[PDB]
Parts: sequence; structure tokens; C-alpha cells
Amino acid sequence: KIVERPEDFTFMLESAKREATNFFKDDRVILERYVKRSRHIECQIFFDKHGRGVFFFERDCSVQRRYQKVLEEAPAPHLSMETRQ
Amino acid sequence: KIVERPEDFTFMLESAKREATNFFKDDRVILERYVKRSRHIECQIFFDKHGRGVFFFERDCSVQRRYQKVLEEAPAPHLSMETRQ
Repeated sequence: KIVERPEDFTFMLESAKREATNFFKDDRVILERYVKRSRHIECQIFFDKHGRGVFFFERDCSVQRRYQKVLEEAPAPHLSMETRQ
Repeated sequence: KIVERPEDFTFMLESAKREATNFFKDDRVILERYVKRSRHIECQIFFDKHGRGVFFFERDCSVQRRYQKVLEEAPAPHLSMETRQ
């Protein structure tokens, strides 16, 4: 129900119980954090066999259709240096 | 009342009317955007008299006591390059 508002106690249980109808499946319910927006990041890394390595620069794969990569950018635009670190 | 929740119509008017009590002043009320957090920024600039100039780097003055400057940092840490531009 896109219930991003905390202090919700009379609608979440009603929503779950109406979900259980016609979609009983297993009565077990799992709770997680809900994120409104999503942008994919993927840093690169490298390691020898003598205990020494160094991470490469980040990357972005926001654009993808049907789980197929389309176009990507190695420098994640709008990414603070400190974060990169 | 720190009313950051939109779709508020039965509490904002009650809050304003209870504010008017013992603090009538003028009945005119002004509405603005409310920001939860504040951090001060101040960019520098330079201009000749022959129509040509160039902005210097940003700055930060977050730390101040009783409107008195205490400690400041020219490179605003955690500031994306694009924003600087």
C-alpha cells in the first residue's frame, strides 16, 4: 500500500489481512525497509595472492530493460568524492 | 508544531487559532517552506569593469555561536563537483 508513514497501526494490519485473502500462500509475513528510489552502483576490485589489492573506480547501471544492460557510465555522475572513498 | 506532514487540514487551523490566543499581534499569517536542516554556503565572485568575471570556490560557515563566526572551511566537505559548478 506504499505505507511510508510510521506510527501506522490500524491500516498495516488491515492491509496485511486483506492481502491474505485470495493470496493466502503461507501466513508468514516478512518486514523490511522500503526504498522509494533505486539506482544501481558497482565498484571494482583487484587482489593478488600475496595479500595486496586496490579498488577501482565505481560504476552505474541504472539503465536496463528486462534485466538486460543497455547503457552505463563508469563515473557515476553526481557522486561525492568522499563517498567514492 | 513541526507540521511537516502534508494533507493536514484539521490541525493546522487549530494550531494557528491557538497561536492567535495570547499572541494576537496582527491576525495576518504567512506561509513558507519549512526546512528540517540548515547548513550555510557562500560562493565568492569577482568582476572587472569591462564585463568579465569568474566565481571563486565555495565556502562553509556552519559553525557559529550567537551569530559570531567561529571556524570555517573553504572546501565544503561532501559537496559534489557538479553542484559546485
